[PDB]
Amino acid sequence: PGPPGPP
Amino acid sequence: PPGPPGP
Amino acid sequence: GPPGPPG
Repeated sequence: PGPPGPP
Repeated sequence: PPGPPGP
Repeated sequence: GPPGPPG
């Protein structure tokens, strides 16, 4: 999986 | 796959 | 994978 999105 | 929704 | 969506 990719990284989380930003806030 | 895409990363998760951000904070 | 790509970054997730913005939170």
